[PDB]
Amino acid sequence: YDEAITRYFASQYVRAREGFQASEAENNFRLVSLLSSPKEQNRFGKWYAGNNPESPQNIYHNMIATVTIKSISFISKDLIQVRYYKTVRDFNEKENISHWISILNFSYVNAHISTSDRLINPLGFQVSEYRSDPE
Amino acid sequence: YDEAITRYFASQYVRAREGFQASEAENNFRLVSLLSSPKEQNRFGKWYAGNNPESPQNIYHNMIATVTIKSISFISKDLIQVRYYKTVRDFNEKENISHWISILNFSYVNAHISTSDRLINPLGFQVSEYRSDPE
Repeated sequence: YDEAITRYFASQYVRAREGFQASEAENNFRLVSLLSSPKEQNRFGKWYAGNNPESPQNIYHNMIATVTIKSISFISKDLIQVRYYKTVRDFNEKENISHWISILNFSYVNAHISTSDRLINPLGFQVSEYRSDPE
Repeated sequence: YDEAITRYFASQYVRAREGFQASEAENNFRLVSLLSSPKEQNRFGKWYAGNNPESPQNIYHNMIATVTIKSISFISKDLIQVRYYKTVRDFNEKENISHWISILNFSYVNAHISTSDRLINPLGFQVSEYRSDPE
């Protein structure tokens, strides 16, 4: 497929995985899950679990964390680098900005997707490996 | 382009235009604007304006309005029908569900889109005419 559409989905994936807002948690969780390989769905879920203090649910509890994409680059046929910053805002007036870099192992799979799951993952974008580190 | 990607964007457009949540207003407004022809951007803006009591800002002030897509159908090469329901929830515990049908006149345009506007409208999806009516 096009590079623009792959960038489109890599951006989305990183925003949904690394951002957080209570109102959008169920949608973001489901978006990330649908764009993840079964093995990756599982790591993501253990990480997002409410009992993990490093879950976005917890570290951004009562906060809003927005991801701004800086750049997206292909290191390889199936390897994307996404540089971004998180802007985090509390119940008060206080912004902390921090910079991060994510690596996605990805591909597209012709599989079965229900008519409605295709309104989220129309092309079978699948992230098989993922990592986020600060800069 | 694919039907799945066109459905993908028609769904998105209708969710962003007909839904409402304060936290996501700026993003939704910008998404709808970017996927609209200049003439349609303008009608949408006069409609969304804070002084219009029929703006989503006002009719769903302090509420959350979520769009669930029922179906998407092509009536023609450039004419989509999107049937959906709005579920509206107040500060209390009270849900009103209502059913609606939207008509989109659409196309794709090879134009200039900045690298970052392409993380929202990667393919130049443009809605030239639009209307939403109850069922």
